[PDB]
Amino acid sequence: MPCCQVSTNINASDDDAKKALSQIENAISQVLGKPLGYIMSNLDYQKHMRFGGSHDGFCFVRVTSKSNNSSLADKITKILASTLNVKSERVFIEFK
Amino acid sequence: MPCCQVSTNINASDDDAKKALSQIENAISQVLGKPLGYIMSNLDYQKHMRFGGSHDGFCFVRVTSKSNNSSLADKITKILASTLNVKSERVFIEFK
Amino acid sequence: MPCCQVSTNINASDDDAKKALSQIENAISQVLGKPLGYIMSNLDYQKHMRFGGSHDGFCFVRVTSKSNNSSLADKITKILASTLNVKSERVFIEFK
Repeated sequence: MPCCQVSTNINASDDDAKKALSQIENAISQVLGKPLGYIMSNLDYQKHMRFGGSHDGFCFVRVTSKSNNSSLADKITKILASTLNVKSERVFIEFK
Repeated sequence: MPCCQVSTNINASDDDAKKALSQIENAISQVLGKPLGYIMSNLDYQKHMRFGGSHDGFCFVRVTSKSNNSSLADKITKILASTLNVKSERVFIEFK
Repeated sequence: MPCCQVSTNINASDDDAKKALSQIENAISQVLGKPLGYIMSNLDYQKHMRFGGSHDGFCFVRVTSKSNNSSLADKITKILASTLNVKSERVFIEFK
């Protein structure tokens, strides 16, 4: 049931994607206690996506299923900045 | 208004996609009584999508617009297993 | 926070996409008063997407964040018909 979708205009290689998603899955499992075997995740390369009118690198993260989402947001932002080289200020996490 | 989106990590050929979607549209029209001319459908190939940490074939179906969704879920699962060769246990249908 | 996603089966060139999205962003900023710097937009080419069972050109627009959405819908429809050569009757705008 828990989902995490990372939409990005960064053309992540197949391995960059696995790096980001495995780390986010681990983060969700750790902070929220959800088993890895129930988690669905994806990195959706959207070459046209824009934020603020700019095509500069940007990630939009949707996490579906809560005081600790502050912590989870922090881990996710650090993960994407590392794996995809996105600016933290251009990582936006939405919880649903 | 009624939508059905099949997200999958299975690289369905153009015709496999039409096979799956025409059959799902027929199923929605039959079980829910919605005219085919109002239905929107799609198969979104998401090469990075993961379930349980695995890239093994998997489909996530979202149907938007209800005792019979049990029946509709059953028809959709059988359809995808046939057309895309996905394991029934790796077909997940969500209604909204 | 405000998002606009245009999903379409029309294989828009990179520039057609920028033409459509910059104009929609301007429309959202003007009608709804949202600053361009807060708006996220995207055009998602979905080659399998169907409406009414047909693969004829079609756009599904989701705008997330209201008497004027009638006006905003009108501007968006005219924009896509111009930039992507879609029939107005095959442009569907959903607000959320």
